[PDB]
Amino acid sequence: HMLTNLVAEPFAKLEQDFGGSIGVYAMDTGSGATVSYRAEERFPLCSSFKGFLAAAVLARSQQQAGLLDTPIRYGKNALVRWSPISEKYLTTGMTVAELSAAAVQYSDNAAANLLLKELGGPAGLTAFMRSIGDTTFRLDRWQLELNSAIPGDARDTSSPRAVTESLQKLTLGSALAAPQRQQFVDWLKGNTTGNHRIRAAVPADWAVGDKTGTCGGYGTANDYAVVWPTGRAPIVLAVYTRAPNKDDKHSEAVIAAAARLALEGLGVNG
Ligand SMILES: *C(=O)[C@@H](NC(=O)/C(=N\OC(C)(C)C(=O)O)c1csc(N)n1)[C@@H]1N=C(C(=O)O)C(=C)CS1
Repeated sequence: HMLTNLVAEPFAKLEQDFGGSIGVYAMDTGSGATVSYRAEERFPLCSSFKGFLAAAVLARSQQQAGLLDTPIRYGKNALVRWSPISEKYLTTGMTVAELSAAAVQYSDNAAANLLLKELGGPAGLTAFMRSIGDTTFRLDRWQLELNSAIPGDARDTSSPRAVTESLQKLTLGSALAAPQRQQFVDWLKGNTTGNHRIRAAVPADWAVGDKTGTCGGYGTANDYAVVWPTGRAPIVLAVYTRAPNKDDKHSEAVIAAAARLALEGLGVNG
């Protein structure tokens, strides 16, 4: 508690203007200071599970030296809405590493479900998260079908705090071996779907990797990121939103604004 929320920030006004709930956890890995707002509430993961899926694949590759270069062939029935990379390789196959990069960097939906199969499904990914000490994360459903994200349903959710803690362990801590850690970081750094979220609060001359999520309905979208400000220790943060009513819109601008407040609360000049 000592170093949590040392400086107050107007998260409540931001979420009231948004018309929903915003969950934020941000960690200065140098000092241990944190910013925390609704940080232990559950929010839908949406596609943000895919970053952790790629990390689980990398963890497995530490024991399975051939995993990343394994070719995966798939049928047209594997292609679902928003599969921008895997649809181009339907007739050729893609490697596990390519599927991982597509899932992380284009939020390719078909690629994510193919990788989930390789890991033993939602319970297998959940097991990986338990293995790094995350007792909050839960993935419950396969990801071919357009799973609902309705309020109060704990399936396919985590908390901003657990997301941030797990992301820190995987990108900066010891949960992955060094080569795999850097590959996870590199995939996050190459993400193309987050330019209007946490990255919009981060100066262009700082390195940043992120993974986004967006669900249809209920104002539900999110982003998590590792940020390397120059000359100081990295920051790890997660911003999740939801809203009470089916037709409520999500907002990328609200995510960016919450990230700005988190950085300001940590005293990070940006
Ligand atoms: C992951 O979040 C993916 N999201 C989706 O497939 C869902 N909806 O997509 C949009 C475009 C928001 C829709 O209106 O259908 C979805 C998943 S579970 C649920 N109830 N809806 C992909 N990832 C991203 C991202 O931000 O990374 C998107 C922008 C949408 S596709």
